[PDB]
Amino acid sequence: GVLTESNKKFLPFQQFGRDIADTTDAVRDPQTLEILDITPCSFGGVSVITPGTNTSNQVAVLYQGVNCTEVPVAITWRVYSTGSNVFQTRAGCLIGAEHVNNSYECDIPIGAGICASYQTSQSIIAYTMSLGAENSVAYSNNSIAIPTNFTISVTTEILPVSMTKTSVDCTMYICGDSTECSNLLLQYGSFCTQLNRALTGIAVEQDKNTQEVFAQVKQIYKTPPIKDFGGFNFSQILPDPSKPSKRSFIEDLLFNKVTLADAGFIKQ
Amino acid sequence: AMQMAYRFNGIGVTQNVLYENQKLIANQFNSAIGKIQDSLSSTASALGKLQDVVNQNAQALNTLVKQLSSNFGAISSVLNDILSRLDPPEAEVQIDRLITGRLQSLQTYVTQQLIRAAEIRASANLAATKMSECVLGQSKRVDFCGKGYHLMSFPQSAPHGVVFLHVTYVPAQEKNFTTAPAICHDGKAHFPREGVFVSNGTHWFVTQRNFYEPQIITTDNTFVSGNCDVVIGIVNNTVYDPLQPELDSF
Amino acid sequence: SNLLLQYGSFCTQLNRALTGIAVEQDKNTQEVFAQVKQIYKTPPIKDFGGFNFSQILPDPSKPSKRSFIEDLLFNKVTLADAGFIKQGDIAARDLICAQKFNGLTVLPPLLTDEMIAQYTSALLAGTITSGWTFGAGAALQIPFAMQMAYRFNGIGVTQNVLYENQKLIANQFNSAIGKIQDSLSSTASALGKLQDVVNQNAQALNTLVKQLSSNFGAISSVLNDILSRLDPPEAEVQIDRLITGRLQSLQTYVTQQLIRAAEIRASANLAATKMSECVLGQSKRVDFCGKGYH
Ligand SMILES: *[C@@H]1O[C@H](CO)[C@@H](O[C@@H]2O[C@H](CO)[C@@H](O[C@H]3O[C@H](CO)[C@@H](O)[C@H](O)[C@@H]3O)[C@H](O)[C@H]2NC(C)=O)[C@H](O)[C@H]1NC(C)=O
Ligand SMILES: *[C@@H]1O[C@H](CO)[C@@H](O[C@@H]2O[C@H](CO)[C@@H](O[C@H]3O[C@H](CO)[C@@H](O)[C@H](O)[C@@H]3O)[C@H](O)[C@H]2NC(C)=O)[C@H](O)[C@H]1NC(C)=O
Ligand SMILES: *[C@@H]1O[C@H](CO[C@@H]2O[C@@H](C)[C@@H](O)[C@@H](O)[C@@H]2O)[C@@H](O[C@@H]2O[C@H](CO)[C@@H](O)[C@H](O)[C@H]2NC(C)=O)[C@H](O)[C@H]1NC(C)=O
Ligand SMILES: *[C@@H]1O[C@H](CO)[C@@H](O[C@@H]2O[C@H](CO)[C@@H](O)[C@H](O)[C@H]2NC(C)=O)[C@H](O)[C@H]1NC(C)=O
Ligand SMILES: *[C@@H]1O[C@H](CO)[C@@H](O[C@@H]2O[C@H](CO)[C@@H](O)[C@H](O)[C@H]2NC(C)=O)[C@H](O)[C@H]1NC(C)=O
Ligand SMILES: *[C@@H]1O[C@H](CO)[C@@H](O[C@@H]2O[C@H](CO)[C@@H](O)[C@H](O)[C@H]2NC(C)=O)[C@H](O)[C@H]1NC(C)=O
Ligand SMILES: *[C@@H]1O[C@H](CO)[C@@H](O[C@@H]2O[C@H](CO)[C@@H](O)[C@H](O)[C@H]2NC(C)=O)[C@H](O)[C@H]1NC(C)=O
Ligand SMILES: *[C@@H]1O[C@H](CO)[C@@H](O)[C@H](O)[C@H]1NC(C)=O
Ligand SMILES: *[C@@H]1O[C@H](CO)[C@@H](O)[C@H](O)[C@H]1NC(C)=O
Ligand SMILES: *[C@@H]1O[C@H](CO)[C@@H](O)[C@H](O)[C@H]1NC(C)=O
Ligand SMILES: *[C@@H]1O[C@H](CO)[C@@H](O)[C@H](O)[C@H]1NC(C)=O
Repeated sequence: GVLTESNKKFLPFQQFGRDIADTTDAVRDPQTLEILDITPCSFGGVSVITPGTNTSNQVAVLYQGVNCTEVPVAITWRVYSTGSNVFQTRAGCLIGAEHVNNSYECDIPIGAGICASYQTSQSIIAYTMSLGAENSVAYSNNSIAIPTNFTISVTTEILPVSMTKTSVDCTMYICGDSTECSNLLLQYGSFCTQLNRALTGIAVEQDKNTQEVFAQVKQIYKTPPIKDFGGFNFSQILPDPSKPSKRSFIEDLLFNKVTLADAGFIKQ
Repeated sequence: AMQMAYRFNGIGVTQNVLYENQKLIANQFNSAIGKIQDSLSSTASALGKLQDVVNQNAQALNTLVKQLSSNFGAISSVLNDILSRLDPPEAEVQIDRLITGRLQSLQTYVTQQLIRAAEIRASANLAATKMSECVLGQSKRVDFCGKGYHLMSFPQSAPHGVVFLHVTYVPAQEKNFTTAPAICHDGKAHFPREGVFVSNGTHWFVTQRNFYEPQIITTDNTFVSGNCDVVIGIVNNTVYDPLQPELDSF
Repeated sequence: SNLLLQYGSFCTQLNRALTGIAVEQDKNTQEVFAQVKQIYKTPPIKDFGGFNFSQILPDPSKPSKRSFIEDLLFNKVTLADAGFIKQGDIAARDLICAQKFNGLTVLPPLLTDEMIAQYTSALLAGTITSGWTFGAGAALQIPFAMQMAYRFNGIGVTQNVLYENQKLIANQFNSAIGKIQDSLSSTASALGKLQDVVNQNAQALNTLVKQLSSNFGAISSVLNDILSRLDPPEAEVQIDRLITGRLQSLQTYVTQQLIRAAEIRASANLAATKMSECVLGQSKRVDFCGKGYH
């Protein structure tokens, strides 16, 4: 830590001052009876603000909870600390991003109302994001606005219903194929039974979730062979009988869009 | 068509609007459906919720697997290697260290899965409520079944999830009008039975609140209550009783 | 650190969990408040048919455009730390100096209180100037008397009742707003639902910090003195005891924080639903938007 002059008061021959976390906060010099307060030297997290790698390799770094005055103190890498790019934010001091006065809709959230984005040659800007367009509704005590037309707007809403059923064997996961370890683990009472009960409850609850969401009709209605629905066209959402799966065009699109390139089903 | 007229009456728009703009509404709905299919095909990040759920489950499982390769303070992370190198009375310490580490990993994984399952159960309860109140009905709740005045909804199956196509009625082309709370005809106050009084500059009409369909002010469009001097903002205008010219011709 | 390395990925697991909590906090705030993409503004002339919104409309006198009631609430609740980076709570203002030094910090919200107040101002101005139409599409202006008449027809009362009793209803509304202001200024625990959240977070952090003073079986509770007093080969076990105790402390704290964040997310979903159904429209659900006919 760092040592500094202290405005504290001590006993005639007191020694030091501890704090809440059982860490010494101040100390009296043994040689000369002078008191120093111990403040740990600067530390904090590091966040790297970047666009996509294909977009650019330029990055900006945010030293969280830190004014950049201790960046010259430790002046591992030090490439971007040349200066003229230092910006002070309430989320820490930002290095490598230009500050601009105007406002835009947020692209990369930094904190305390500051966002970063890649704009025009090309550089990373840091701005106080705008909450939205201004608007003064023409209110009057005798004026009204009435729609003379309309639009029919369809919007999507994706909701997760269930998740993957996983059941584990506690003993096998811990030390499968080990009699000595099986006997030793048996001394821990019923922990594996508790874990298996919890995971089985989750697995059954997944089926309950799916049933509650979907099985709300006891009769499987089907549309008539004549699609005379007043001109409305439901082909994209009605099932397509040609495919082996009796699901619609949009359903195929969704099932193809959801990718499991991670270890989800690759470990099948 | 009659179902959609029922929905229009549900949102406060007279069914004559649908019966006169059926072709336009069908075209708009078909265009919206095509736009949805294009967006779902070309977005590549639309199913973010389901993708995140799958990624979280996979990441938790891989973390649980990788925890099998940690010493947890023991001589080695391989139980067979520990057993071969050490005789059982001293090997029990290493085996117990591994047992504690692996059991702690299992407990952490199970607690995380319980919390995530609670989250998924909340989302599934929301999805069931949305199914019941949008697919099986017409919800008056604002922003529940999409933005705008909800009309009807379509469910679509998704991997470990559900997709709702919320069809809504959005007012589009506004126009300014001069309005009054009531009308003075013969010392009486006429309030709109179902609609709003609007002036196009020189004449006073009665219009439904959600669509400009001006109509002449009559005794059918309005009800009488009180006198003129009490209502703040009342205006003088003629209220035409259809029975009076009929008995004039009589 | 080397001794902790053999425990695997526990620290990165806890860091991921806490970061997820922190990001979903911003998600909750954005979901509740940023429900309008258009920042409406009240007209300079406040001719709202006798209704008085001055105590809920923003105050340009204050540097932050907060209403009188919003300022009352902010004075009422004494937060712990507002993300102020260290260059009557009586606990947190010194539990942000050493607590920060304990290798655990507090992040600032992405939306500043001024931005939250701007969302609130836009929502309230759009409401009082356009009824419920700004939540279904463009803001359609309408006199507030006629908007309230539409609300009366919604609750099943003829609009002639409002047009006959406009002065009385406006006076009652202003009196009720004044009563709310006086109750907020005089009360002690009306914002207890937020005070408990702040106190729970403070207690969790206090317990987590105080767990650094426990030996957990080691000779001392201070890592530096253990290392400076004993050689590595025998200090291994003392460091291991301290590591095990402090990892259990972090696991407990993070699990409690995850459960509490789930509770807060449920509350924020309820708040967003209440905003959508009560502020952006008129709700027929009984006792949802208050006691009575909404
Ligand atoms: C406000 O709405 C008024 C009613 O819709 C409208 O008055 C109407 O004006 C039109 C002319 O644009 C008249 O149409 C008639 O014009 C001639 C002369 O009267 C006739 O020979 C034709 O056959 C044709 O029917 C309407 O008669 C008249 N409405 C009434 C009830 O007399 C105003 O012009 C509108 N004003 C604005 C500013 O929009
Ligand atoms: C709506 O119609 C009302 C009734 O027709 C009308 O009230 C009438 O107002 C006029 C003048 O504004 C009065 O005429 C006389 O008023 C005073 C008497 O107080 C005389 O000194 C004047 O010289 C003038 O001759 C009518 O007496 C009065 N009618 C009634 C029943 O009180 C409203 O003014 C009309 N409002 C609008 C906006 O058109
Ligand atoms: C409805 O009217 C508002 C404003 O009221 C009118 O404004 C005058 C110009 C005149 O037309 C009078 O009849 C009214 O007093 C319109 O809002 C205006 O929009 C324009 C952009 O097109 C903007 O430049 C103005 O500043 C706005 N007015 C105010 C007071 O802010 C609105 O566009 C009108 N709606 C329609 C559908 O025409
Ligand atoms: C109401 O809006 C619809 C579309 O929003 C209008 O229909 C369009 O009309 C133009 C010509 O004015 C055509 O070029 C478009 O192809 C039409 N679109 C569709 C989807 O049919 C309609 O004219 C508007 N009606 C009024 C009275 O404003
Ligand atoms: C409903 O929409 C579908 C599109 O999904 C229409 O099918 C298209 O029809 C046109 C003209 O007949 C063809 O050129 C396309 O190749 C078809 N595409 C597909 C995917 O089938 C269908 O015709 C529409 N229904 C009606 C009654 O017009
Ligand atoms: C709305 O209410 C506020 C607060 O009650 C009113 O502000 C008062 O105005 C009077 C007249 O200038 C002052 O004497 C009071 O001191 C004000 N009170 C406060 C708390 O500042 C305001 O006037 C009301 N609006 C209208 C249109 O009357
Ligand atoms: C980061 O460090 C700088 C430099 O020490 C701080 O700037 C000082 O701020 C105080 C606050 O009023 C001024 O009185 C000093 O004159 C400033 N310069 C100095 C001390 O050299 C800055 O405040 C620090 N960051 C934060 C967030 O406090
Ligand atoms: C020890 O140091 C202090 C100040 O540095 C001095 O006053 C004192 O005389 C020293 N002790 C002896 C025994 O000289
Ligand atoms: C970056 O964008 C280009 C085209 O804009 C695309 O071809 C490339 O695949 C993108 N990078 C990645 C990693 O997908
Ligand atoms: C931003 O504004 C500040 C003062 O508001 C000014 O000193 C500075 O030069 C401005 N910078 C740019 C790039 O506009
Ligand atoms: C509407 O407000 C204006 C303010 O310019 C006022 O002159 C007029 O009398 C008011 N009308 C009503 C009906 O309140």
